Formats: sequence, structure tokens, C-alpha cells
Amino acid sequence: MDFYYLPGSAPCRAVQMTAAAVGVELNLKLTNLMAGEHMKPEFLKLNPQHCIPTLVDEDGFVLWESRAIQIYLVEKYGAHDADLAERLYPSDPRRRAVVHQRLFFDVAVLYQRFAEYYYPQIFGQKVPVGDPGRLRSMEQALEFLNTFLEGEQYVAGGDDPTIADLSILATIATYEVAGYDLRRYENVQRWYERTSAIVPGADKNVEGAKVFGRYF
Amino acid sequence: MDFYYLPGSAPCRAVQMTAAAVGVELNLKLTNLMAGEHMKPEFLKLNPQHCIPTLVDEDGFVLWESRAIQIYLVEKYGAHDADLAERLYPSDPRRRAVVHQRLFFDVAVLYQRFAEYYYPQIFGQKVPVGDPGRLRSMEQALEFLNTFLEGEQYVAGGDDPTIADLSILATIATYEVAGYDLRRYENVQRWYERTSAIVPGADKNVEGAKVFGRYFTQ
Ligand SMILES: CCCCCCSC[C@H](NC(=O)CC[C@H]([NH3+])C(=O)O)C(=O)NCC(=O)O
Ligand SMILES: CCCCCCSC[C@H](NC(=O)CC[C@H]([NH3+])C(=O)O)C(=O)NCC(=O)O
Repeated sequence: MDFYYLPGSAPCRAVQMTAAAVGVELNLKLTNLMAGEHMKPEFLKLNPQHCIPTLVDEDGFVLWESRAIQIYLVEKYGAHDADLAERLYPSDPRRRAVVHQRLFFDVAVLYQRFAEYYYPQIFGQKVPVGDPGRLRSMEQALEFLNTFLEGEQYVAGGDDPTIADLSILATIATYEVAGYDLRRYENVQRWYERTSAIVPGADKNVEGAKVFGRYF
Repeated sequence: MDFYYLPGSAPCRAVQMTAAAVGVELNLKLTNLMAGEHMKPEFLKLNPQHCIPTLVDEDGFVLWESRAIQIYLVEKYGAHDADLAERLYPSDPRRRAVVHQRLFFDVAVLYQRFAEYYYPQIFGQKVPVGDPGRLRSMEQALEFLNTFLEGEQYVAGGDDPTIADLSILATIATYEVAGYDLRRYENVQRWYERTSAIVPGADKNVEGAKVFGRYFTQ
């Protein structure tokens, strides 16, 4: 299973943690976006959206969007351990719906607002000071997550980390290395430190996040 | 099942089409965002993220994010018709993964880039011209969609529309009412007209998108 990735990339790290969780060994194919590797035909042919992470399975099926890959890894490759699949991706429609909402929250709100605030400062033009409005918006997302975590060990509830935790862990590790004071959000910090301690492959998460940290 | 919504809202319309597809009646509850109705304490208690659509089921279970609601509607309320659920949301992990990718594409790329380009023009400050970079990015998303649809009837493949078609249909109807010329993207236009002519709730989608046009009278 080929895995087109960068360690700094949060969505890549989310897949790496999920692959570790289900015992899938990824064949790592470092894909240098700064060089322009993702715009080479061999990547474009596989993925016309030219984005990482991209997974290519045993049969040549190509998949992207980290959170879609996460689900695929559990459904297909995690299936063999039924209690494991149920922990990572509970099948009850209500429980699963919360997992889904947290995944969409991560892509569309939590990580999105992180990117809109920080990317202008660290990429492209590299603006000295972040936008006050984009900052308030990002803080609102952290406040949402803090609220989700009130009286809850994990982001989507349950007694074990789900793929939503793994996704949001990749995101929040990126906040940390960006130098955002996560201790302002008590539930987020508590969840972050505890889940990082227990989730397999969280090492790669912190290590890769440190790579992203080099932009700051 | 209570449905906190506005007809103009694309994600609300995606839920409307999905509920129609699975034969679920929504108790419609207009929620005026400009009026701060989503910020009332009782609403925040149901949904601290204060966003629409919000669905409250028969047991008081509260759910938001339209695409999570779409999946929930199929699994809990559509699945009694096994064939119908399989069409809307195929269970084979490979086939389902493409459906999931398209749903995530819709929220994070297609609709997101629509919002980033048009919202500054229609909300708050109301800038007389859209940002060129944001326009290029939005066109790129339409280009991606057009490519997905090359030689295919539906967004995630298959012989029938899925929940991904319904979600992206709500988004593209919003492109249309914004005045974007979709004939620039032949596969998108072809798919849009065809799917609008066949799916349940397409009436709600077009009527609601027309309402969103209230922001684009200039
Ligand atoms: C090492 C730090 C560099 C910044 C890392 C950002 S992640 C790279 C980016 N990937 C994505 O935005 C994928 C997002 C998608 N929502 C997912 O979760 O997979 C990309 O391939 N962008 C290129 C493109 O889309 O063309
Ligand atoms: C402000 C209106 C913009 C025009 C209509 C956009 S849809 C309304 C908007 N809805 C959402 O943020 C939900 C998006 C979510 N991704 C989904 O698909 O459900 C909202 O409730 N926004 C208010 C909020 O989140 O506080």
C-alpha cells in the first residue's frame, strides 16, 4: 500500500496513526510539494486533485482525503479485528454520526481556520502578523472543541479513541507546534496530552508536527 | 424530527433532498441567522456550534453537519429499504470511500471555495469585486468536479445518484444562483441538469437556491 505523504502534513499524520492502529504497514512515498512532485503526471494520473495524503492500495485503487482514507483503512483493513473496528469507528448510527460530524468539523472548521490564520504567516507572502478576525475565528473553533470535550474523554464520545480523535490529534499537534497556547482551552489540552500518551503512532504525530514547526 | 434550517442554505437543502429520498418528513423550523436565532440559549444547548442545518431526532438526539445528517438519515431511516440505502450509500468499502471523498471534497473544497470567493461580496463589508486568487481557486474546484464527472453519470461513480450527488447538487445550485456560468464546465452542467430532473427533493433544492439569490440582486 503506497502512501504519498509529507511528515509535516497533519492529514498525512492522521492516516499514519490510523494505519498503525489497524496494523497496516504503509509504503512511504515522500512527495515533495515545494519541489512540485504532486504535479508530475504519475501523481496526477493517480490523483487529478494533486493532493497528499494519497493512498494506492493492493489493487491500484487510489484514494485521497485523509478522513476518507481513515474510514477505508478501518472498514477494509481493520475488519479482521472486529472489536478494534468497532472502537475506532463505532457502527451504531448515532455514535457513528457524531464521529462523522467531528471529522467534518476537523476538515471544515478546526484545521481550515488554523490554515487561514497561519498559512499567510508561514507560507507564500509570510505576513508578520496574523489577521485579528482570522484569529478570533480560529479561537472560536478551539472553543467549539473545548465544549465538545466537556465531560468527555474523547472528541466524539465513547470510552476509546475513534478515528475522529486521531484526525483531530493530527490537527491539534499542528496548533501546538505553531505556538498556540492550548492551555487556554482546558478540555482540549487535557484531551490532547492524554490521547497523545495512549494512541499508537502518536510518536510519528509529534515528530512530523515538529517538522511543520520549522515553518515558525 | 425537528429541522432547524433556512431554504437558502446549501447544506440545509442537501438534507432536504436526502430526507425526501429516504421518505422522512422534516418538521421545518426557520432559523434566522441574521437575527441571531441560532445564538439563543436554547439553541446553543442543542448545538453549541450554532449552525444550520440542525436535526433533532425522535429521541432528542441532536446532529449537525449536513453530510453527517445525510449519512445518518440513510443508515437509520433509509436502510429499511435495503436496495434504496445501497443506491444512496453503497456499502462496499471501495465504493463508499469514493462517496466519502466526494462529500469531504464538497465541504472543504467546492462549497468552501464558493464561500471564500462570494461571501466577502455579499456579506458584511460587501467588496464590489471578488478576489482574483479566490476566483482562480474556485474555478479549480469546478475543474476538479468536471474531471470527476468525465465519462461518468454521477459524482462518485455508480449507476445511481448517491448522497454525494445530493450534497454537491445543493452546492452547485448555489453556484448557479450566484451567476457563475456553469456551461464553462460541460460535465458539471450536464450532470447538474440530469440529476435535477431525477432526484427526490430537487424542487426544494431549486426553490431554496433561488431564495439564496436574494444576496446577489446586484
Ligand atoms: C509540510 C508542510 C506543508 C503543508 C502541508 C499541508 S497538507 C498538503 C495539502 N494536502 C491537503 O490540503 C489535503 C487536505 C484534505 N482535506 C485531507 O485531509 O487529506 C496539499 O497536498 N496541497 C497541495 C495541493 O492541494 O495542490
Ligand atoms: C452566515 C450565513 C451564511 C450563508 C448561509 C450558509 S449555511 C449557514 C451556516 N451553516 C453552516 O456553517 C453549516 C455548514 C456545515 N459544513 C454543514 O454542511 O452543515 C451557518 O449556520 N452559519 C452560522 C454559524 O455557523 O454561526
